[PDB]
Amino acid sequence: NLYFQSMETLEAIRTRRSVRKFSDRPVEPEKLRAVLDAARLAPSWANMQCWRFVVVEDQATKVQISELSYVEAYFGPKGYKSNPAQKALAEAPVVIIACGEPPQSGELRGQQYYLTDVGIAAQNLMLAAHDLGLGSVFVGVFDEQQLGELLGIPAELRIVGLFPLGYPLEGPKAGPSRKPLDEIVHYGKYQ
Amino acid sequence: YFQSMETLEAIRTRRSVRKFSDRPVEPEKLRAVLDAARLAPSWANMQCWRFVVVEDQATKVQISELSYVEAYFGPKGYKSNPAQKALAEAPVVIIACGEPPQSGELRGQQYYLTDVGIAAQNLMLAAHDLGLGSVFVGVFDEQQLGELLGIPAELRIVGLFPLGYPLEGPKAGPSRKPLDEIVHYGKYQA
Ligand SMILES: Cc1cc2nc3c(=O)[nH]c(=O)nc-3n(C[C@H](O)[C@H](O)[C@H](O)COP(=O)(O)O)c2cc1C
Ligand SMILES: Cc1cc2nc3c(=O)[nH]c(=O)nc-3n(C[C@H](O)[C@H](O)[C@H](O)COP(=O)(O)O)c2cc1C
Repeated sequence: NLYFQSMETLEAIRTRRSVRKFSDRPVEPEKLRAVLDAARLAPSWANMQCWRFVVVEDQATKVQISELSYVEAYFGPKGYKSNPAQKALAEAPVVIIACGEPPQSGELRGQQYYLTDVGIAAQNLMLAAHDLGLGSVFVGVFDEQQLGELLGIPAELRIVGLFPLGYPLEGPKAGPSRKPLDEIVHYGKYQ
Repeated sequence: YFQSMETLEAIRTRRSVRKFSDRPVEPEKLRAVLDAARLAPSWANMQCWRFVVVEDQATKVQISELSYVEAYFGPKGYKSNPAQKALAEAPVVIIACGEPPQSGELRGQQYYLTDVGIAAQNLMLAAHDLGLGSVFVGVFDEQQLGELLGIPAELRIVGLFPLGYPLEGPKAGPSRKPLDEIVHYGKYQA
């Protein structure tokens, strides 16, 4: 169809969900290019565009990636005792590996803005995917050392997120909650 | 009231806006911009971001004055801060903060920065969609800004966002690298 699932911007922002169950239906090359181009058009620190995307479609490689995305029992990061998106990395027809080059973005106040820049691009990627009737999910749980070795990624590049990309197998699950605007927004100075 | 846009078109045409009129921002539009940010995905849905909304003129002027680039050892890519005046000019400044321990801290990476980036992009896309302009400002004296606004030191300030109606018609943005420069297909050989 290419255009049937098109949405108004605010509607796409509202209805976008993390998708973790994918059909094996292939992703049209046109849609993949559009999703990646959306990432390309993100703003970045001084327009340095420090993001780099490795796009994997090979089945054997995707299984190997999925096997590097388990949580180490009891040594998991905050909030993931397991990785609900682990199977998605094998099952989705495409996996986009989003990387950043740290010295190619702001490094001040002990903050490394390549992480911010990749976040911005990732959100363009995920909104564009959703706009085109695809699903995706940001995967932050992965063994970076082993994944870098598997993929042969240049040493200077830091891996930030993995993105399964494909057609959702099922309809929109009523996702997790959000905090009320009153909890996350404060008006004026604070005393 | 806004000229609605298809998602991909908003993504493509959103620009950093640094020149603003004094036209008031409808409270409904401000709410919608903040709601867009609220709806962003985050590490384990932790929603570590916090936003401070400043409208007071004197306070915005003071924020602007803390957003200079230092003479030497200034941040990479900014020999000056083209958005500095926008902070005083815009009707609204949104200060985006995050809590480092409320997001991923692993591999020496602090995902609060990623989470705030994701939310900021929702904010900027929604603003543009609604006929407003914004720009992500990363240059600021954090200690002084936190003191000015009463942000507890345990919250880190990540970005400042002037928000208002663009003074001028849409401008051409700077370049982007061609897609082949930022995308590689398949694993690497050797
Ligand atoms: C993390 C981050 C920090 C930024 N900091 C500043 C800043 O301090 N001053 C400024 O004028 N622009 C800033 N920008 C805006 C970029 O310069 C702008 O996004 C880039 O040149 C691309 O232009 P566009 O947004 O019009 O596409 C920042 C953007 C990002 C993503
Ligand atoms: C930086 C980041 C890392 C994430 N990592 C994972 C992950 O490793 N595994 C997973 O299943 N989901 C992951 N997610 C998805 C979040 O769990 C999800 O965005 C959140 O629960 C909100 O749900 P929604 O995206 O459907 O609105 C991640 C999201 C972000 C922003």
